[PDB]
Amino acid sequence: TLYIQGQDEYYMARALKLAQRGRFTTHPNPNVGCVIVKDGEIVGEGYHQRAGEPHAEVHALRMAGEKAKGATAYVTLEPCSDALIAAGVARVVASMQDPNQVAGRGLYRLQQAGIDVSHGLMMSEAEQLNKGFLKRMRTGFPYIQLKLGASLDGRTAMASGESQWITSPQARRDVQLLRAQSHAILTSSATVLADDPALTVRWSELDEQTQALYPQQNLRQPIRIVIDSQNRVTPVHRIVQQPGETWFARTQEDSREWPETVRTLLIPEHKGHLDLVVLMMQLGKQQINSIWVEAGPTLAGALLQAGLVDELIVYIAPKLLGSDARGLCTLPGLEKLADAPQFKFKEIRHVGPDVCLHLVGA
Amino acid sequence: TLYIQGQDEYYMARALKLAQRGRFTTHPNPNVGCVIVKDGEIVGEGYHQRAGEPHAEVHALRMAGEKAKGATAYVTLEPCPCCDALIAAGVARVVASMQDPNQVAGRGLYRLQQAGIDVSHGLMMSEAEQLNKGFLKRMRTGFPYIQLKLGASLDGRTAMESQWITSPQARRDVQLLRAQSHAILTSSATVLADDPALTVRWSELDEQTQALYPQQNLRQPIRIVIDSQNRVTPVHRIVQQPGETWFARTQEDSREWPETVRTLLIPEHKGHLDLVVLMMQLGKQQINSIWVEAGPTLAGALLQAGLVDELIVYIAPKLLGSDARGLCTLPGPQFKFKEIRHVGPDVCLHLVGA
Ligand SMILES: O=P(O)(O)OC[C@H]1O[C@@H](O)[C@H](O)[C@@H]1O
Repeated sequence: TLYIQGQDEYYMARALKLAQRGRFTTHPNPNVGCVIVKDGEIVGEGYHQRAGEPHAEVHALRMAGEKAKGATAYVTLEPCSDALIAAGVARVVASMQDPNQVAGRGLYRLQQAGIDVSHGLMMSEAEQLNKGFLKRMRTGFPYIQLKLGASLDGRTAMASGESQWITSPQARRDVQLLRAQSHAILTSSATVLADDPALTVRWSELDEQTQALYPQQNLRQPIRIVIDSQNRVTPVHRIVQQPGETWFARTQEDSREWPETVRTLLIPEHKGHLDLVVLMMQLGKQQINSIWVEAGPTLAGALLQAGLVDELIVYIAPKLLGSDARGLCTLPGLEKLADAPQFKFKEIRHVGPDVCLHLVGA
Repeated sequence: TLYIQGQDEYYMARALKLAQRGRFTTHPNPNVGCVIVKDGEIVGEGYHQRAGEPHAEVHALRMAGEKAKGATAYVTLEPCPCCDALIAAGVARVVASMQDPNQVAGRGLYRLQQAGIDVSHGLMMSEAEQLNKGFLKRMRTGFPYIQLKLGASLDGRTAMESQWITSPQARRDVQLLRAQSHAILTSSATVLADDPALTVRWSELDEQTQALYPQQNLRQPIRIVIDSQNRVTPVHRIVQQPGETWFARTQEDSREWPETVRTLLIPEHKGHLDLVVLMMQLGKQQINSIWVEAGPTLAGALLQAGLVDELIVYIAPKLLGSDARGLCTLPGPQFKFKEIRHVGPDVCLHLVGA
């Protein structure tokens, strides 16, 4: 009665924890956790590491071997569309049913062979495990995190230079970790021209996330997405010569030679500007789960007005900035924002000498 | 010692908790708490309520009467005439959290030691220190402790005027912070534009309501308004509230004002009213702590003058473009974070000088 329903919450939670372990390497695939239990003991465990790699269930099955037969297989996301049939499990508990609403019902496919199925357990948590992916699936759009670095009174970088203010070493290290689980990193050409950044993940800037999993060589570099209407960023720029891909969102094709890692996407304009909504969506088709935006004032405002921001992370430095510095703060152009997907605070924490304010449209 | 030390820490903590109790009514006097222990048991407690009323030690001593003979007194501040009370009561051992801020007057402990009383100081001073930031700073430097408050949207645009765009619970919070500050400083422009009352409304408190501060004990913080030119009128709401209002003037106003209005004459400095001298003058006037409700211009002035001890920043989850822009001026003092906390849908970030 209560014994089975209370013991489920132990093992499901264990499956969620394992799923979390692939969050850095898993794109465009979702995070899935699997735990197989036989009268009181975990006979098999597994989670999804990479896109080419085996699924979580496959891993746990290989581990469990013949011990899989008896009882319960705790999963995070409905399987299939196989193994658990031949494996011989009775009972599989899936945390959530699967987004894609058409062909997304092969949960019953297991009960077809008399398995005691069941879903919905700790779904709240399993949803939060795959925000990006689940949003790309349900809606057309990737999940967007806008990062801002401002001073006490809004304002950034002391000058207009569309460069991003990187508030502290601690703030940089914090962002690295947030970058590392993001599918892609987005920026504007104006930032690349002003900062010449690498926008990669340096492994050495991660903590005990370093061990828990994500060993050195497994390091996955998020896709680098750059907006420039005009093709102002030059192939000599640091960003394109980093390991991994870097995709330019161009108003028209470039004429030059770019390293093999570079790709281009063609995006129509909208009122003299490259259309961000079409872009976002085109990145959708491209299987992009989640974007981390390192933006100047202009880009950040455009995203907010275009209603494309899911959550914004604000790093505040303990400075008040001089006469009239830039920053999204107190600057004309942004008219109908008070009247557009407004946000609410989720978390606030110290980051070295800075504070980080998490908000989300909710 | 180990038990005695832990035992001391308990009683001092209590004396600190008691001192806090009069933090709303105590100005310009410090908050002070006293616990008197007679082999194991608290035989007298007291704290300071009001400038006119008795000291914490006296209150406690009257509750202890005869029981004070034997042993220990835990005081929040070096005591004191108020030093003859303890000797007369016949206590062995007193423990003060910190010595007198004034380093001319520090020998209050020597006085008791002479009567053969076992003295000691230092215990939980960090906390005593925090209990009286302003009074302590006024004794130390010539100056009051300035708390600058700012209210803004995410994009720093000015979003805090009681139909505030910020929030209810934020107003409730601000009211609490006003209620325990000695004075509220503002500028004419704020007074002219908003016509505020700059008072504490007892109805906007909470369990502080009980904590102490009954309705009639309500002490209205001193209202201080800057106007070089004498723009504010006797008919503005600010001057008709219960309590005093003080105009920082550059030259004497000629009008008839209520008995509760004073004016302080302040010299100029490069064609503006010299803020530093104002602060000094208020210091001499015994103002412990100024809670600033100003607009951008004044906020920038105080900052550039190096006069801001801490700042309390309220942010609302709004973003703006509603020609209500601004927050700070700064025709060019830098901070470090202390506490950050939620206040309903808003956050409030406390920062201090360094
Ligand atoms: O009228 P009360 O509620 O005292 O205060 C009005 C407020 O509105 C503004 O003018 C000031 O910043 C002040 O804090």
